[PDB]
Amino acid sequence: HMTEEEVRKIMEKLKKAFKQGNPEQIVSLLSPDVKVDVGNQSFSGSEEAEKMWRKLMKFVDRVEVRDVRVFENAVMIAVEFEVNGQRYKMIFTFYVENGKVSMVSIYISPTMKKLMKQIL
Amino acid sequence: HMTEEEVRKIMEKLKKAFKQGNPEQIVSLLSPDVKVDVGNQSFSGSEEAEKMWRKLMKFVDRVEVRDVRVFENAVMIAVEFEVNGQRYKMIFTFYVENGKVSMVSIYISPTMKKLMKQILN
Ligand SMILES: [Cl-]
Ligand SMILES: [Cl-]
Repeated sequence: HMTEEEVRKIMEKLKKAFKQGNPEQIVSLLSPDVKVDVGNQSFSGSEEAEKMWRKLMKFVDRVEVRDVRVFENAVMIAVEFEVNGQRYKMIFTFYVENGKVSMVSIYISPTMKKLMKQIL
Repeated sequence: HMTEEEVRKIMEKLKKAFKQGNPEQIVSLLSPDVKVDVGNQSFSGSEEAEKMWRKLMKFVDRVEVRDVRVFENAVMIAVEFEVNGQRYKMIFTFYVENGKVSMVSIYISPTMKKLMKQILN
C-alpha cells in the first residue's frame, strides 16, 4: 500500500525516464520480479525487462511522452515512437508496489505489432 | 483508432456490468481474439476468456466499484471483490479496439495471489 503522493513520485520519475531517454532510470524503477506483458510476449525478469527495453530502443529514433495519468496505484503513459520515419503510439501501464513497478502492461496497435514482428 | 465518445459508450457498458451483477454483459464486449492477463497466467480467445471470467465471478459474493477512469483507448475500473468473507481491491484495464475489448489487464493485491491461484487452478 502506497499513498497518493507516493505513486505520483514514481510517475514523475517514469515520465523523466521516458522523455530524457535514459534506460538505466527505467530499470531502477522496476521490481526484481516485475511482470511485463506486451502483445503475445511475456517477461518475468527485471533483467529480461531491461533487455527487451534496449532491444526496442535501438530502433527508436525519437521518443515523446504524449500524456500521463495516475489511477490508484497505476501510472499510465501515452508514448509516441518514431521508427524509420514512422510514428507509432504505445500505452504503458505501470502498477507500483512498495515504491517500485511490480507489473507493466503495454498496449500495441495492430500496425505496431507488424513492426515488432518484423524488426523483432 | 476510436473516438473519445466511442470509448465512453463502452466504459458506461463496462461500468454498468460492474455496478450490476451479471458478467454476461462483459463477454459481449469482448473481441474474439481478446487477451486476458491475470497473475502469471494469460488467456487468449473469447471462449477461454468467457470461461475464466465466469469461474471468477462465481467466487465473488460482493462487488463494489471504487472509481472509473478513461485514458486513450483504455478503460480503468477500480473494484473491490469479496471472496469468502475477505475483501480485496483490484484494478481492471480494458483496451478497446473497433468498439470491442481486445485486451484485458487485471492487477490484484499480493494477498490475493494465492487465492487467485486456487480459483484459476
Ligand atoms: Cl500506432
Ligand atoms: Cl487526445
